[PDB]
Amino acid sequence: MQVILLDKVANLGSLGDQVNVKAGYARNFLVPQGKAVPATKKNIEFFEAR
RNA sequence: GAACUCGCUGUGAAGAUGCAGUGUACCCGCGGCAAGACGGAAAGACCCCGUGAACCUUUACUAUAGCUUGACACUGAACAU
Repeated sequence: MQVILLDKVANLGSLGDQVNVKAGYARNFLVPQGKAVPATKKNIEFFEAR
C-alpha cells in the first residue's frame, strides 16, 4: 500500500517516498525489519520530524 | 362358550356328535389302537393387498463425503520477453 521508506533503499527510494507497493513486499521485509512504516497519516509527520 | 359328547342317507357358509328322516344303543370304569374333530413340528411354507417397513444392486431420480479443475486470499522482489 502506502508505506514510506527510511533507508538507503534500491531504485524506488530517496530516503522517504510515497509509493504504491504490494502487501506481501510490505510485511516481512519492510514492516518490522526496519526501512519502512505504514502511512496511516499520523506517521507522515512523525518520522519526517525525526 | 356350554353339553344329557351314537351310526347312516340327505340338506346346509357347499365334508354335521347337535338340522330332517331313519337305524341302533342298560348305567359307569379300566387297559389299548390313532379313524375324525382339538393340538403339536404352530403352513413363521405357498399368494394377493396396503399410495406398509427394511436392507441390497445399477448407465433410476435428487443430494452428499472423498477425489479433481480454475479463480481469489495466505503470496514476494529483481531481470528478460
